[PDB]
Amino acid sequence: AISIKTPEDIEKMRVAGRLAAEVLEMIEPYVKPGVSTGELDRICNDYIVNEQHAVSACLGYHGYPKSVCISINEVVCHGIPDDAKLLKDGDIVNIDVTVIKDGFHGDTSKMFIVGKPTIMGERLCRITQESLYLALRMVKPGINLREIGAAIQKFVEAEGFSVVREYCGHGIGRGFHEEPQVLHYDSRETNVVLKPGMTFTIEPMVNAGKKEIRTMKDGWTVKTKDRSLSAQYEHTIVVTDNGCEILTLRKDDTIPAIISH
Ligand SMILES: C[C@H](NC(=O)Cc1cc(F)cc(F)c1)C(=O)N[C@H]1CC=C[C@H](c2ccccc2)N(C)C1=O
Ligand SMILES: [Mn+2]
Repeated sequence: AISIKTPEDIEKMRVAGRLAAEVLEMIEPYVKPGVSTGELDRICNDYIVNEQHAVSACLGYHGYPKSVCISINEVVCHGIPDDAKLLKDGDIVNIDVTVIKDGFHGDTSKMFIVGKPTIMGERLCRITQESLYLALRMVKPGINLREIGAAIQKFVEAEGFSVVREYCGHGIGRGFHEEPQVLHYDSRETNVVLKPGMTFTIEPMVNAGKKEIRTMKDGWTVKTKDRSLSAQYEHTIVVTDNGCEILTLRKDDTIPAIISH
């Protein structure tokens, strides 16, 4: 039940994906000690609406109250911007951005470290990005999606870290979240053979301590159960005849947009 995208659809996703990447490029010099997450969010929302002529897919999405997700330290995902929440030296911060343009979605996220890195922070974020690039390099027609989760998990566990189970990447298009579910670990539950024209995200969430998570009073916010740090990165891709094209590359990404086999 995955439907593929036409060349006209894929080009609309290049546009939306580039816009999402550019938000993350735009926000970087604002991410420093003492800025609030609430300020960061309004800066991004203004940019999307009034500079990019587009709209945040997050804003109002099934109740989600802000325009981007901002998760710090032990928060794994869905962290909600708050004018009371000030960044501090050593914090690790994810910002996930999803833009809709001309009816198509582009979703991406990265980590930013505030001030001077802690040793554990620097290593966690690096391992997490490397786990994603390892997965991107596997994508091509005829492989099973299950291989990708298995590879991510093996790599991450060899570094003495854990892979979050309950949240995952996803198909993406005219909708924010479509088939398939993209697990970051090995599971019987995955059985999907990639074909050209499929679009989806990969977005591993890696914990420093154990894998288990808990859900907060606000509903949305997910933290680590052992209160260790957690990190994530994401890109949106399209499967090509011989590999993949990454649709959300930033200038600070260290991999080409096309991967060929
Ligand atoms: C971590 C990722 N993050 C995002 O997609 C970014 C995001 C930003 C935002 F502002 C509002 C959002 F709901 C989601 C994710 O939520 N993935 C989803 C994929 C599909 C379905 C569900 C699901 C669960 C709870 C809420 C929504 C979907 N599961 C289990 C997931 O793991
Ligand atoms: Mn996503």
